[PDB]
Amino acid sequence: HMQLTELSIKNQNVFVQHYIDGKEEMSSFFDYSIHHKDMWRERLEDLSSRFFAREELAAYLTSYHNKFGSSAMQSAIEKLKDPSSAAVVGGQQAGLLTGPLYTIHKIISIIVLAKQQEKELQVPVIPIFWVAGEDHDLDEINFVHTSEENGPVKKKLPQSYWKKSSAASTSLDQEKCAAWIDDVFAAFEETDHTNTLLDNVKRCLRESVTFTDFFELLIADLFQEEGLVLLNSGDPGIKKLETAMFQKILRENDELARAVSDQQAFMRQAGYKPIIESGKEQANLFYEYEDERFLIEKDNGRFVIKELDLGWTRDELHTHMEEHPERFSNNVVTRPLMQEFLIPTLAFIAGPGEINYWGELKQAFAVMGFKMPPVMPRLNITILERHIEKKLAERNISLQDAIERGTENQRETYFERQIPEEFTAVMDQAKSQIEAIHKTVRQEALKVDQSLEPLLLKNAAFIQDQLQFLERTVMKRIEEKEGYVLKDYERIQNSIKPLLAPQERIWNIMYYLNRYGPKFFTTFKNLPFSFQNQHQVVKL
Amino acid sequence: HMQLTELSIKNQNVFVQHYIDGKEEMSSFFDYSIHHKDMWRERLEDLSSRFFAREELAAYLTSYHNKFGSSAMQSAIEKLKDPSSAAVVGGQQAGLLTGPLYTIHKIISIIVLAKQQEKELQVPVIPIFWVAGEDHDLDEINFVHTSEENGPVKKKLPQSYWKKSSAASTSLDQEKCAAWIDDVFAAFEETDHTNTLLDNVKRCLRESVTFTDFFELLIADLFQEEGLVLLNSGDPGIKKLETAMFQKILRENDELARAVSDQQAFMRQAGYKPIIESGKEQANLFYEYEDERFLIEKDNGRFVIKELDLGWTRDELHTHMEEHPERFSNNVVTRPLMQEFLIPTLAFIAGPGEINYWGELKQAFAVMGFKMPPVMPRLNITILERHIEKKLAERNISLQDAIERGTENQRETYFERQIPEEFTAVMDQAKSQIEAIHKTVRQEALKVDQSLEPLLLKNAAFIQDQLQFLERTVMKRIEEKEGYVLKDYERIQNSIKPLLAPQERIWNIMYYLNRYGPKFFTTFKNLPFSFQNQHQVVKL
Ligand SMILES: Nc1ncnc2c1ncn2[C@@H]1O[C@H](COP(=O)(O)OP(=O)(O)O)[C@@H](O)[C@H]1O
Ligand SMILES: Nc1ncnc2c1ncn2[C@@H]1O[C@H](COP(=O)(O)OP(=O)(O)O)[C@@H](O)[C@H]1O
Repeated sequence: HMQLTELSIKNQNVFVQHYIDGKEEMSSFFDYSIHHKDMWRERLEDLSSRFFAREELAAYLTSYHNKFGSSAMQSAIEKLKDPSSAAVVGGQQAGLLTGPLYTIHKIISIIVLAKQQEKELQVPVIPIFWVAGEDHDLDEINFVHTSEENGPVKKKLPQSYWKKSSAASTSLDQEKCAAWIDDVFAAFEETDHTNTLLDNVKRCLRESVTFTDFFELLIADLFQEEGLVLLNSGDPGIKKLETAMFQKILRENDELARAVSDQQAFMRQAGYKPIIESGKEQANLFYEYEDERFLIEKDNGRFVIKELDLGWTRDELHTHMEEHPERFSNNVVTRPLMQEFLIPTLAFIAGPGEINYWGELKQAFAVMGFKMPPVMPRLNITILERHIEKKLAERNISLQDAIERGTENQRETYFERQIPEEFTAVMDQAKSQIEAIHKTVRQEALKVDQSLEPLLLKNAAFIQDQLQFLERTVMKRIEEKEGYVLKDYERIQNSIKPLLAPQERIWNIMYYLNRYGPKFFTTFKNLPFSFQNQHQVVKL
Repeated sequence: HMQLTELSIKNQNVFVQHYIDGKEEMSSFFDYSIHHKDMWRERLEDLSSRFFAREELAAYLTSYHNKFGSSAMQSAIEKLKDPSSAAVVGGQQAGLLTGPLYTIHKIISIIVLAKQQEKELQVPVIPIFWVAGEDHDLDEINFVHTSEENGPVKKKLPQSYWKKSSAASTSLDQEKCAAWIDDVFAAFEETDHTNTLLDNVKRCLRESVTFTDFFELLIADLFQEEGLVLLNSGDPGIKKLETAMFQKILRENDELARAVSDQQAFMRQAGYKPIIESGKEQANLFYEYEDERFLIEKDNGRFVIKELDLGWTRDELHTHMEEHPERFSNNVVTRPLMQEFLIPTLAFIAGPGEINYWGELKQAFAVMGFKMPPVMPRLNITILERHIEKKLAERNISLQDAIERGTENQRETYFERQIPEEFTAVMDQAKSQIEAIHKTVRQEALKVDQSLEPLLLKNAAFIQDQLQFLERTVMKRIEEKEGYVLKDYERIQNSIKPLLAPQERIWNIMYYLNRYGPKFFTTFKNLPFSFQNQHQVVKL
């Protein structure tokens, strides 16, 4: 049976660790403390004073979700009409094949938190996944890692984009994407699960047009049972509902840019590293023209797009937003403000990057007139396959050590212990003694002609090169002799900390579905995860 | 002034040395002793019982020599009609430009001996040079040595021969031979003598048709004053006079071949090395057909030419000799017998090869019914140029040592004395100590994997190669540093014992005429040489 364990592992980002630890200084960066049990009721009471267009949102969502044919999704959306309901929201880009595992872990986080709070608070709490379909960074979503001879390599979908178009409006080349899927799967070991899985994934592709369509369909197959609601930020249909918040962003635009710059300075001053790159020429909105996305920038009280020589006064842009809301979209700064406008948010589920940059946005929320919602760290998970757990034990490596720093230093220690002790010492001594002997010869030779010196020093270096080559040869032979053990260090790392990054950032769910099957995933989803800020280890 | 000195130098051929020393056993190999003063009168008395066709020979020679326009040659030939006269004879091949210096030394020997005996005996004694014009070995005569960067090199006349024709009947390509002469002279330093000499040599060429014509003309220019008589064995004109001796060779042919084979065995048995290659199938005559020369061989009492499918009975060949004597010619074995038939010979002047092979012919002479004439060693000469004598002194080499063995061993000793003593010892020690150190490393490496051994032994040998290359480099630098001295050892050898052979075998008179002029040659000819069997050194 599958087992859940925990480990206490520090985040390498000191801001995120301080947040997780509940430092007093975090009230300068966040509006709700996740460290007191009664915060959730307080959050609900704060939400009861806000106005949402719940019927309109629910009708849009209902209409959007008719493509999935899921009574569970529809029953979730129906709960949004109850004025006491709220949602747990988190989001990701629309990675091909669902992208990195942290996308799955995030969705699990949303669903688990929403269920736990529905039970504790006794109001409906809906799990919403925010598909970042407005985003035009297709290089972030157009590949998965595959495992090759030297380790993980990006396998990119072979399709180029002329237009800088959003994920939600970029079409997939059906034939190229099907071939790519075959190429990803061809790297796996074939199992009893392979054909059915590959058929299901290809079915989802042929029912898609865009990157977001395909992502949604896979996610619905995986989670519709749990009643997960999908909100695609790049769907033209949602834009009408966003009009007044685009207009609010416009009206408070100068105050917003000030709020970002001041918070970022404060963060830098407190000892931390802001990551949002958005100066005071930025309106923090994008405009779509001819299927492409352009930055809106500021020029002495006006709004401009420099690449298209377009501009607007504030009043002209306000009217333009009313008439054509579908042309507008948010950036990193404004997306969270739009989320909070649209959705009655009990909690936002955040990864470590998002925790850092949400701390940059505290004053931004205030400029828009509402609190930052509570920010709950998503679950951080490592899947420990049984053959990897066996190898950790065989190589005398502690699980926590592997998760924190991989296996490279351990491997290097093992290899060195295979070099006989007396080799190193005699090799060191030989280099030095041979050079001393050679020097005595050069001393005699030089009495013939001082102009020999360069040639004599070349000769000495050539001999030392031979000795180095000898040493390199003996090391290569040890590498060969010990190759089966040494490869096990590499296998452990490849699984747990590929490229010295966390498993959940590098790998993807398809490997695991292919190897372990649907019953694995069902069990995995339903494990008793908890939000105590501990690293979760799922032992297969 | 030019000075004559002597040195006592042993011949490397023990037979020739024993002859020169007057060993008792030499009466098995020769008919007259050159070691008793009264032999010359005895020889004259033996000749007074022989019949020669002196008027016929003198008329032929007179007619032949009209091309030279020399009253001195003609006055010499006139002496042959005196029934008391005799000749000193010696011979050589018709080398281009007069061939090796020993050709000049031989002619000097003939002229000096003839003059000395004319004075002592008070009968006319004529100097005759036997031009070996019948010989078809053009590769022996179609070049001279020239001095190039690595020492003496043969410079061959660029002309090929289809026909295996005699020197006396082979035409020179006028244009190719003039070019070749220019190329030989171009290697000399130009002097005040050059143009006149080159003009004289080219004049002789344009007055020649054949190899023998050119040789004779040069020799006449050099010696006609002394009344040297030229007998060209390959002139058709002389053949009629030879008829009866061709016929005698025929009649006694079986006895001749037996005489050669028995003497050769005896010589081998006495401890010496016969050099004539002529078995019992050999008639020891050649036949000329269509300008080419063919061996006459024997086949069960008949005479055959195998290559032309021609044969004769003895009686048929006898008649053929009478009708066509011009078609016949002698080989190494029969030439001396023909010489003795034709010319009343007081003495034969011989080089060291000829002394050896004349010893093979003692019984051959007897089969023909006459004694072998006295064999006088020709003068062996070294010309010592003043700059070479200076260099011998500077390099601490004794003249005799240089003449006996060149300068190579001395040069090698000088060079070694320039290698510091402590270099050799430290280089030797280093090779050994480095290999001992490297071995200790290989001993440690091999504990990893025994299959490394070849690679480890390769590594060790590569290092030892570096040390050898170091040593070779230091030696090359010493060679450069000492290059002016070392080159002087080489210069001395190049002059005195080029290619470790005697000067007189390798070099040629033109270099000396070009450098030193006609006055040099006049003086050289007239030096007081003596026949005491000592090496003659002519100091310029
Ligand atoms: N695509 C993948 N996603 C996640 N983990 C992987 C993937 N491929 C391999 N692994 C893990 O990494 C380990 C080492 O993989 P690898 O070196 O490719 O091959 P193997 O272990 O089969 O020789 C695997 O045993 C597995 O646990
Ligand atoms: N063609 C030659 N015949 C005879 N002796 C020669 C000839 N050429 C050179 N020599 C002799 O050999 C010596 C060495 O000659 P070589 O090395 O050619 O040139 P050099 O001495 O002029 O540098 C000369 O100095 C001379 O005494």
